[PDB]
Amino acid sequence: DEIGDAAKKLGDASYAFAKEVDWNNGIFLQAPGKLQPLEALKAIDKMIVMGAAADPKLLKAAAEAHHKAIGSISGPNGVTSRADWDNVNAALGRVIASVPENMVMDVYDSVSKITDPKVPAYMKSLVNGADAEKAYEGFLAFKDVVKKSQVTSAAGPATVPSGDKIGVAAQQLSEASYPFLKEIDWLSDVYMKPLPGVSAQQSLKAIDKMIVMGAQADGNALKAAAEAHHKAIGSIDATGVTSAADYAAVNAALGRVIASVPKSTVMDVYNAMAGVTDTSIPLNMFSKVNPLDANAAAKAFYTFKDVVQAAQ
Amino acid sequence: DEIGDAAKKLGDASYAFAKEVDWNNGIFLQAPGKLQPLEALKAIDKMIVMGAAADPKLLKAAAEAHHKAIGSISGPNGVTSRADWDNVNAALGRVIASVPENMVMDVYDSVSKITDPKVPAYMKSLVNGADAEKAYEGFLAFKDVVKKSQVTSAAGPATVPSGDKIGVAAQQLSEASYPFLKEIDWLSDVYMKPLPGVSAQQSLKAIDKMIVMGAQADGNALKAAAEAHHKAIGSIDATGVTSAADYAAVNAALGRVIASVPKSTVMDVYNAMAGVTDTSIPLNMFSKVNPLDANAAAKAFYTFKDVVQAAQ
Amino acid sequence: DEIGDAAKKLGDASYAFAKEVDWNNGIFLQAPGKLQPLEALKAIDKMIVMGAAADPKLLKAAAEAHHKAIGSISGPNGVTSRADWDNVNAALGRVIASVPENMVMDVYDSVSKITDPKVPAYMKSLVNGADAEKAYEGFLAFKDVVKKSQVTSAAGPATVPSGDKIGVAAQQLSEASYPFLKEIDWLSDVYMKPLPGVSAQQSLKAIDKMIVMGAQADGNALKAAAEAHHKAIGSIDATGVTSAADYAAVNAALGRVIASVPKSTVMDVYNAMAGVTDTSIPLNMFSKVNPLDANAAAKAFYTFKDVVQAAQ
Ligand SMILES: CCCCCCCCCCCCCCCCCC(=O)OC[C@H](CO[C@@H]1O[C@@H](CO[C@H]2O[C@@H](CO)[C@H](O)[C@H](O)[C@H]2O)[C@H](O)[C@H](O)[C@@H]1O)OC(=O)CCCCCCCCCCCCCCCCC
Ligand SMILES: CC(=O)O[C@H]1CC(C)(C)C(=C=C/C(C)=C/C=C/C=C/C=C(C)/C=C2C=C(/C=C/[C@@]34O[C@]3(C)C[C@@H](O)CC4(C)C)C(=O)O/2)[C@](C)(O)C1
Ligand SMILES: CC(=O)O[C@H]1CC(C)(C)C(=C=C/C(C)=C/C=C/C=C/C=C(C)/C=C2C=C(/C=C/[C@@]34O[C@]3(C)C[C@@H](O)CC4(C)C)C(=O)O/2)[C@](C)(O)C1
Ligand SMILES: CC(=O)O[C@H]1CC(C)(C)C(=C=C/C(C)=C/C=C/C=C/C=C(C)/C=C2C=C(/C=C/[C@@]34O[C@]3(C)C[C@@H](O)CC4(C)C)C(=O)O/2)[C@](C)(O)C1
Ligand SMILES: CC(=O)O[C@H]1CC(C)(C)C(=C=C/C(C)=C/C=C/C=C/C=C(C)/C=C2C=C(/C=C/[C@@]34O[C@]3(C)C[C@@H](O)CC4(C)C)C(=O)O/2)[C@](C)(O)C1
Ligand SMILES: CC(=O)O[C@H]1CC(C)(C)C(=C=C/C(C)=C/C=C/C=C/C=C(C)/C=C2C=C(/C=C/[C@@]34O[C@]3(C)C[C@@H](O)CC4(C)C)C(=O)O/2)[C@](C)(O)C1
Ligand SMILES: CC(=O)O[C@H]1CC(C)(C)C(=C=C/C(C)=C/C=C/C=C/C=C(C)/C=C2C=C(/C=C/[C@@]34O[C@]3(C)C[C@@H](O)CC4(C)C)C(=O)O/2)[C@](C)(O)C1
Ligand SMILES: CC(=O)O[C@H]1CC(C)(C)C(=C=C/C(C)=C/C=C/C=C/C=C(C)/C=C2C=C(/C=C/[C@@]34O[C@]3(C)C[C@@H](O)CC4(C)C)C(=O)O/2)[C@](C)(O)C1
Ligand SMILES: CC(=O)O[C@H]1CC(C)(C)C(=C=C/C(C)=C/C=C/C=C/C=C(C)/C=C2C=C(/C=C/[C@@]34O[C@]3(C)C[C@@H](O)CC4(C)C)C(=O)O/2)[C@](C)(O)C1
Ligand SMILES: CC(=O)O[C@H]1CC(C)(C)C(=C=C/C(C)=C/C=C/C=C/C=C(C)/C=C2C=C(/C=C/[C@@]34O[C@]3(C)C[C@@H](O)CC4(C)C)C(=O)O/2)[C@](C)(O)C1
Ligand SMILES: CC(=O)O[C@H]1CC(C)(C)C(=C=C/C(C)=C/C=C/C=C/C=C(C)/C=C2C=C(/C=C/[C@@]34O[C@]3(C)C[C@H](O)CC4(C)C)C(=O)O/2)[C@](C)(O)C1
Ligand SMILES: CC(=O)O[C@H]1CC(C)(C)C(=C=C/C(C)=C/C=C/C=C/C=C(C)/C=C2C=C(/C=C/[C@@]34O[C@]3(C)C[C@H](O)CC4(C)C)C(=O)O/2)[C@](C)(O)C1
Ligand SMILES: CC(=O)O[C@H]1CC(C)(C)C(=C=C/C(C)=C/C=C/C=C/C=C(C)/C=C2C=C(/C=C/[C@@]34O[C@]3(C)C[C@H](O)CC4(C)C)C(=O)O/2)[C@](C)(O)C1
Repeated sequence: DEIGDAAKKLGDASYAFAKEVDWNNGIFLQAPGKLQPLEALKAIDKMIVMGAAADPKLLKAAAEAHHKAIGSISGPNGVTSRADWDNVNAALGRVIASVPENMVMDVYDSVSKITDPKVPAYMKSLVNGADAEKAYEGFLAFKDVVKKSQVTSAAGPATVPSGDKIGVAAQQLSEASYPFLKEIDWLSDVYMKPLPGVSAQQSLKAIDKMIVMGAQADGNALKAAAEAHHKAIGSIDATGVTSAADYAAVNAALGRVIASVPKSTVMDVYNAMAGVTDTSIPLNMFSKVNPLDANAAAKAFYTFKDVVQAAQ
Repeated sequence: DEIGDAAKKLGDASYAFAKEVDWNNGIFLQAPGKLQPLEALKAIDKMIVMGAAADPKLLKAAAEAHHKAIGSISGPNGVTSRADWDNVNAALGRVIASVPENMVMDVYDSVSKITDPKVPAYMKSLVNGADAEKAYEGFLAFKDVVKKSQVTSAAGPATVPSGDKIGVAAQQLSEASYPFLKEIDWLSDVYMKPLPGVSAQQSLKAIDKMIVMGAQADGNALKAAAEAHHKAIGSIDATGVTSAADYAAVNAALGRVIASVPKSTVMDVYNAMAGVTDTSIPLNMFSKVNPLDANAAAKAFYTFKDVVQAAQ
Repeated sequence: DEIGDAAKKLGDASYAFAKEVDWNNGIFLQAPGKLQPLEALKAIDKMIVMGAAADPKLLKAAAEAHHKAIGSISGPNGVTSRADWDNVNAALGRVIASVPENMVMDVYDSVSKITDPKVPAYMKSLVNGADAEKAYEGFLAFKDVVKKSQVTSAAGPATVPSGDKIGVAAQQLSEASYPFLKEIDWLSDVYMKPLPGVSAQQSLKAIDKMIVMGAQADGNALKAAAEAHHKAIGSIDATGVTSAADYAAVNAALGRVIASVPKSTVMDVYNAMAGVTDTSIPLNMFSKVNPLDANAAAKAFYTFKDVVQAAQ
């Protein structure tokens, strides 16, 4: 199609730059400047809104394209093959076109607010400046093709079941774990501290399992889960804690997403994460909250998962 | 005997409830409500007094019964066999009967003071309520049989050697390590943070080695060590630190207990604990005190253990 | 030679004491009393000045003697063989004689200022007092022989290249990493907390690789690197941070030292250290500074090492 053909031209203009970027740099785990949790949450919210509006089949295709790309990484910089680079850009171009322009610009505007003005210059300083410029020009040409195919209105909200077994169980899980949820420091920078002894390539293989799971999940269930998070962000208090009702809706929605893929797909994610998560991490998190409430939340979770397991 | 026969009936009434309890829940490592170190210490003191008054042979028998019970654990809830459940209840019933009623009630009263009123309800909410009630009724019947065989007066204090080699060495160890003892935060909740990466079943196998060692130890030496701790609790200051003289008496008493079992029994405990203790734990403890005093205490300990080793 | 012959007599008088010292005691990692970072830095500075003035070939010989001595350690106290003890004392005696008396006394005076008056007594209390006294008398006799051979003037400063590839690269590394250097708490006691799960004998084998590397390094490059550190100490601010220019000079000097030994020698040090450094240590250090600046410093380092690698 058009976007696919345009992606090939984008590749001719940008692959040199892609080969120069040090993709294994740990700096990408950090905020693009000073961390501002609540301001960053507004940007995440715009992305969630956009994700919920995008075509589920195109999102699925874009996830598969990244899974394929991870398989061809090579060299010390961790760059994917030229064919995969084009495949990813085409798939993302299609996703962008499935959403109205204002949604895309909202993301750009909110991310700009939290990005330090010096970030682009520092990033360009690590590569060949001419190649970066050449890549950007390629991008400007590519976005015109995407724009021509872009829709003018957003698709409607997902269908949410009511009173299903998962929804009822999620209510019990939520009441039991809300005290624990309120104790977590949602505004801490600890979440961006790296995993001890794990390289970027090791982390990538674990993230790959999640990408694969997302590609397999029910598109509507995923869309509803994103919508539930957007609503939850609207009710947060000053410390970032959402309302008990919105928390319950988020848990029910996630339970339906889990039940939409086979058990083996979910276990692959768990096993991969268990391989990269130092045992001191769960302990460090546990030590910052009330130990009775953490155990109450955990017991409720192991009870809730039996209902999800039966539906799955 | 009577208690043995009554334990079998207690089992018919309570084993269903025992099978329902999730014994692997980590909540049991936590205080039954808000942690109140000094108030909890009063309850531990009542238990120590009771332990020192109990018949040493019956305490030994009850420890052996638990060691046997650990060997038959099965299922996801970690429940011991019906035969072992009865064996444990009978052995404990006999221990309770070897101590006067007021001592037993003192424990109950002091533990009630630190237990949150909502604890029993929360525990009952996780099992079949009817089965719990049935188990409690079984307990009320069982305690009447125990009461009929209960002594009316407490046995006398243990015999403590004087000026033996261990007692003299303990004096040197105590003088050398008291500065370190004073620096430890005895009122901290860090002691109840779980062992990183260790399941309840793994911890249980390590605790089993200690139970085995206790069953092998000299009953009089154990009794004297408990009495020494009761005295030490009497002289604590506002931060929970006992007097130097009481500390020395505790060290001498523990040294005698160690020398009452063969070296292999003590090494089995050490090796099992080494297997479940993350190397960051000793470091975390060390970092909270004066490093010179911790090394002075450690050097004194490695010197003291040579005297215990020779006596053993 | 004279010092060699005198070392043999020193050995007859001191080896008994050497066998009694518990060399595996972790107390030697701690300051000899209360930690006083800035006062201790003055003592290190005197040692640096002395090291830069000593004969490079004699320093190299003394390093080799320690490497040999590590190979003959035996027993629970970690004592080297009698032959190696003498070899070490002789080699050190020769180093001491290659430097003027005032430099040696300066070290003694500055170390005395930070050492608690009770340290010698505590150390003597752990060994046979008569043997310690006998060893000290042996030392007093030995130092007279060293004194007779001692030079009267210090050798001149090392020759430093200018505008070489390493020097230019060091400038870029220093500019990129200075913000990170300023954020580190140079006055913290964390640097003296032990390595989790690593015995003194395990640490010794890792330190052995560094001793071997130092013995292989270019004597002039080492001398220049020591001189660069002495200058750097002169420009520190109140928090212990040296000037940007002195920092750059230190980096260039160290880069030349690294390029003066083959790659395999440097990798042996890295592999040995990787074996004793818990993965939580780099994380703990990273969590105390700005994460963006740490990643910028790291990226700059991986770029700088390519220039060192080519020169090597
Ligand atoms: C644990 C939690 C998980 C984490 C959560 C997710 C993390 C979210 C944070 C992501 C951080 C993104 C930061 C990367 C910055 C890259 C933006 C870029 O370099 O920006 C470069 C631009 C270009 O600047 C240029 O500056 C000038 C130079 O161009 C000139 O030069 C020539 C080519 O060289 C051309 O011919 C051009 O026409 C000519 O004018 C011109 O004005 C250009 O038109 C242009 O404006 O800078 C600008 O716009 C201004 C800067 C804008 C700020 C960044 C927003 C834009 C892109 C990000 C939004 C997408 C969302 C990302 C996250 C979603 C997925 C994770
Ligand atoms: C550790 C490691 O190894 O990680 C490895 C992981 C991988 C995955 C293997 C890997 C890879 C590949 C990667 C990351 C590729 C990333 C590609 C990103 C493409 C992003 C695109 C196209 C974004 C857009 C946004 C658009 C917006 C367009 C508009 O808003 C514009 C402008 C103006 C509006 O008026 C109109 C508009 C039309 C609305 C556009 O049209 O397109 C790599 C490199 O190997 C690294
Ligand atoms: C198309 C699209 O865009 O997709 C995008 C969609 C998203 C959602 C945005 C996205 C994402 C993120 C994803 C998928 C997250 C996935 C999370 C999965 C979590 C799974 C968990 C917790 C699984 C487990 C399994 C466990 C098992 C525990 C036990 O067995 C144990 C050990 C021992 C037994 O004795 C008992 C037991 C208790 C039984 C456990 O306890 O937990 C992504 C990647 O961006 C892609
Ligand atoms: C900065 C900021 O303020 O952020 C704010 C952002 C928000 C969004 C507003 C906000 C919020 C709400 C949040 C985060 C809620 C998160 C909820 C997460 C729920 C996750 C769930 C249910 C995961 C699972 C995984 C499951 C796996 C089940 C199985 O694998 C198991 C075990 C065993 C297998 O044998 C069977 C199986 C079935 C395969 C399951 O059953 O369920 C908050 C708190 O306000 C913070
Ligand atoms: C992680 C894990 O797997 O852990 C596993 C570990 C094991 C060991 C294998 C295991 C097990 C077994 C367990 C815990 C059994 C516990 C049994 C406890 C029995 C307690 C008893 C009888 C207590 C009492 C107290 C009494 C008091 C009586 C009186 O005061 C009363 C009322 C009134 C006074 O007027 C008179 C009185 C007479 C003075 C009584 O008479 O009796 C299990 C379940 O498998 C879990
Ligand atoms: C009937 C009854 O009720 O019984 C009850 C009685 C109690 C008491 C209440 C009870 C209990 C608790 C018990 C038993 C506690 C037992 C504690 C044992 C501690 C043992 C220790 C520290 C052993 C060691 C061994 C070590 C060895 C170190 C070395 O070898 C090492 C590595 C390397 C060599 O080169 C040097 C070395 C230095 C030689 C070490 O350094 O330490 C229980 C369970 O409730 C039951
Ligand atoms: C909250 C509250 O306030 O709590 C307060 C409670 C108190 C009680 C009032 C209180 C107090 C005092 C306390 C805790 C004192 C604790 C003393 C513990 C002493 C432990 C000892 C000696 C253990 C051992 C183990 C030994 C093992 C020896 C061997 O294995 C070794 C190595 C090697 C083998 O080859 C040979 C061996 C021989 C087999 C040994 O030789 O000795 C305080 C501080 O006030 C706090
Ligand atoms: C964990 C472990 O196992 O570690 C193991 C590591 C090893 C290396 C294997 C090991 C070993 C060996 C060791 C440490 C040996 C150390 C020897 C130290 C010797 C130091 C010497 C001679 C120092 C001096 C200083 C002198 C100063 C002399 C003067 O100033 C004096 C007075 C007065 C002035 O007027 C004149 C003067 C002339 C200027 C002197 O003349 O001599 C061991 C023991 O096995 C432990
Ligand atoms: C005669 C005399 O007195 O000598 C005295 C002289 C001194 C100087 C005072 C002295 C001393 C101290 C000494 C020698 C210090 C030595 C320090 C050596 C540091 C070496 C380092 C950092 C080496 C590395 C190697 C690395 C490799 C990283 C990578 O390969 C990795 C993993 C993975 C690849 O994919 C990428 C990669 C990135 C390539 C790394 O990242 O770092 C001593 C002992 O007192 C003796
Ligand atoms: C208490 C107090 O205040 O202290 C004050 C003391 C001071 C001194 C005044 C002060 C200061 C300055 C300081 C500490 C600066 C320290 C700089 C250290 C630089 C170390 C460097 C360059 C090490 C290396 C190692 C290298 C290894 C390279 C390789 O192995 C690599 C990777 C991979 C192989 O394949 C190839 C290779 C080539 C073999 C290299 O390339 O470089 C400060 C800050 O003021 C604090
Ligand atoms: C159901 C579900 O799971 O959904 C999940 C799905 C996902 C995908 C996993 C997910 C996600 C992430 C999301 C949506 C990412 C969104 C990315 C959006 C990028 C937008 C970009 C780059 C927009 C712009 C706009 C630009 C404008 C540039 C110009 O106008 C400017 C200024 C000025 C000049 O005059 C002209 C110009 C030069 C043209 C441009 O430069 O770029 C999420 C949140 O997890 C939800
Ligand atoms: C030498 C040495 O090593 O000793 C060591 C030995 C050990 C064993 C390891 C050790 C230990 C722990 C110890 C001693 C545990 C003691 C447990 C005691 C439990 C006591 C209980 C349950 C008592 C009660 C009383 C109750 C009363 C109930 C009723 O009256 C009530 C309210 C009102 C109604 O009208 C009638 C009623 C319903 C009848 C009941 O409900 O329960 C220690 C401390 O380590 C020392
Ligand atoms: C190029 C490079 O890499 O260099 C590196 C090389 C090294 C070696 C690795 C290095 C290092 C460390 C250094 C230099 C160590 C220096 C040690 C010096 C020790 C000096 C001592 C013991 C001096 C004294 C003086 C004393 C005086 C005693 C007496 O006068 C007293 C009071 C009073 C009586 O009346 C007479 C008396 C009894 C006679 C004595 O008792 O002892 C460094 C810093 O890393 C740099």
